[PDB]
Amino acid sequence: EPLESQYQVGPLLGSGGFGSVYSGIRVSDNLPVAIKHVEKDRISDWGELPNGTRVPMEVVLLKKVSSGFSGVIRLLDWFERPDSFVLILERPEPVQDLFDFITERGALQEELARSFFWQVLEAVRHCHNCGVLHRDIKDENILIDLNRGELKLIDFGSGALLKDTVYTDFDGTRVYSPPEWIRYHRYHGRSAAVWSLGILLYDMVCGDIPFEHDEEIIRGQVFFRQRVSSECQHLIRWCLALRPSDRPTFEEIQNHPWMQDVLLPQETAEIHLHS
Ligand SMILES: C[C@H]1CN(c2ccncc2NC(=O)c2ccc(F)c(-c3c(F)cccc3F)n2)C[C@@H](N)[C@@H]1O
Repeated sequence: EPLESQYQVGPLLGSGGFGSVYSGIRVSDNLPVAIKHVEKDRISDWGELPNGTRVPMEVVLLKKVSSGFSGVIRLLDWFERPDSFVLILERPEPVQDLFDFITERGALQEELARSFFWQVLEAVRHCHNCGVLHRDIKDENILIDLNRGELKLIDFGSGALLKDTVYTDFDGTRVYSPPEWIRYHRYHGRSAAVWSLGILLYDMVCGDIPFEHDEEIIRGQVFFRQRVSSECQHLIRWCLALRPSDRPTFEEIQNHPWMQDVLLPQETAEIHLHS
């Protein structure tokens, strides 16, 4: 029933502002897992389970979206400790985050970016449909199940319940944050998500993010350092509209002509990954 009984701990996979994440194995069936530790002091956002249990928001959010859809990393279990929480997540194998994948490969071919970006959109739509706002969409928070060509969202530790009124708090990644946050410390959920998705898509097809400093975010002028089709450039600049209400809805993104004829995930692994 206790934690270090149920799970054999492997090596540290990474650590940072989000806590420390370890490789692990469930002792019962040898299922691969990832084990995330977060100190209570560094959790600012605390939700409630139906049954009134105080927990990090992250646990609330992952329970809200943890089902059969494989586009979000599944929370398998969690534990409170006197000074920390521990989360057990599913772990694909082999696996690589999108940041490392892009660092290795450089700018992605458009066919590949289309497939990946499409899966990210399906995953984010599912979160929103379940009342969950991720608030830190970026290559480091997206993982690739290399054998299946399937992407998964991870790290809901900066997320929130989706609402229709203004957010005035933010602790996600600043270079993916929209100009209205930089200037006014205010944003609305969906349109801020769409801006981060513009940053991500640019990142995929150029191999780096378009803006580094506040003043570039605010100016919002996009320069393409690699050859990118006119239709892709158009979608990117739409997502990155300075006025939030000028940005496309998710439906508009998925109906964009650059988004048509997406590869299936398995086709994507065969053409682009196993190779
Ligand atoms: C090591 C990963 C940890 N990661 C996270 C940051 C904040 N919260 C959670 C995570 N990771 C996970 O929740 C998770 C769940 C299942 C996984 F399979 C992985 C994972 C892994 F187990 C190996 C390589 C990468 C992964 F994302 N991470 C950031 C990635 N930039 C890094 O890479």
